[PDB]
Amino acid sequence: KKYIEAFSKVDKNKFYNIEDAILLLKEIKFAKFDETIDISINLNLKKNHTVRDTIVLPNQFMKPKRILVFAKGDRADEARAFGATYVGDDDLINKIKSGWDEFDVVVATPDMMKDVGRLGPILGKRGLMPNPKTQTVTNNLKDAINSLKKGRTEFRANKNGVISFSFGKSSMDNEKIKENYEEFVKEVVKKRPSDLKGAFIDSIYISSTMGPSIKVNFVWR
RNA sequence: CGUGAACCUUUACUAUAGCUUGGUAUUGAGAUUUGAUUAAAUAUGUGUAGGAUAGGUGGGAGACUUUGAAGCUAUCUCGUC
Repeated sequence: KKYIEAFSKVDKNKFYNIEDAILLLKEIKFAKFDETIDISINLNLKKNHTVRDTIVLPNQFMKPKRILVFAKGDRADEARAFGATYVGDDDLINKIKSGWDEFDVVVATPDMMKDVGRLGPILGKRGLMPNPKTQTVTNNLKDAINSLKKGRTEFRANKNGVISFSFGKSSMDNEKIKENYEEFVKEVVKKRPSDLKGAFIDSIYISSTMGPSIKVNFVWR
């Protein structure tokens, strides 16, 4: 009923901008609970091309994430000073192997990767193993913690050239949602492979928790 | 003997008349059908264990609810029945 009404109130042939689409979604928002609005981008993706990056959203609208630190020497103390939700050691590795999963993400130092290697069979189930590609493993443990606090998220491209990121929540302001979407679009464009000629992104739409997806006018300036 | 002729031969080289096949112009109206592609409608997707038909992605814990709920029955498309 509510979904039918929202679908009726959404126009598929209309090309509304980001703010207009956010306003329409908020008006058609029949989900009583605060809903995180996602963005689906169906762009030109190459067969052998991999699309993956990480971007810190301009506003932190996601719930707190348990940031764990795995480092030796002064690395654990530095993470604790930066505000690590959990600071661990080989004892932390043993706790994880026992089932220590009260945190949302795990970051490790280059040395702590020696113990984190045993975390492949444990962390690899959820994909939380430390890595340098996503900034989880690096010399800036404080930088990774700050990005996680700001709401850094990893974007990936599907096998059909599609991606589905989170731009915030319905309760978040229209300006905040627009800023997050613009930052994500700019990051995607900058990651757009130069080996492809034309439009890197074909279409972009925004869908709420239950609201029908609305495709915005894809204009790059 | 001459980087000379002529005619003749052929699975020597390169062309060509003739013959042949397709497109197009002369050259129109119809109908049926096999397609392909364009989108849109719409369904469909069962390793294993597992509550069971778990295709994938992410948002994702509330949503739907006389605009006919649970869910009874008949029946249809798929069925790995």
